[PDB]
Amino acid sequence: QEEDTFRELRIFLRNVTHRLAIDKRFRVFTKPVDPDEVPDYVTVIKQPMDLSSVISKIDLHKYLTVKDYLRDIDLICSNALEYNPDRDPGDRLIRHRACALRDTAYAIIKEELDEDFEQLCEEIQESR
Ligand SMILES: Cn1c(=O)ccc2ccccc21
Repeated sequence: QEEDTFRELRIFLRNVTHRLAIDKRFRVFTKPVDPDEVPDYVTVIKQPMDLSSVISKIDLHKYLTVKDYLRDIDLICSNALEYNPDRDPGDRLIRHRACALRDTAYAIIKEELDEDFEQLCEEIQESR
């Protein structure tokens, strides 16, 4: 029954993630940064994160709340802002997309997540 709650949370998180993942603006965030393509990445960004990995984490029951989930979404975003801070187009584009990923994710959750559902998730997690 609490099990039911987390399963529902997972169903909700997979759907939101799929909707972000098929958005063409967010293509760059769908897969881990390839270390051959970007050799120093794994040096600078201590905690890589991507939408692929977010899917795996959902399935590994790593998110017990929407808060936990959005921490990883924000981490996708802050990684991009930190790794790509320059004034050039390539960096400004990724940053702009990073911010849109973040805001879209929040906006979907704000319209579609019941807050009492979140609150329940939080209270079950707090009791374990
Ligand atoms: C997320 N990201 C970056 O933040 C920087 C370079 C890059 C290259 C290929 C794929 C993803 C990339």
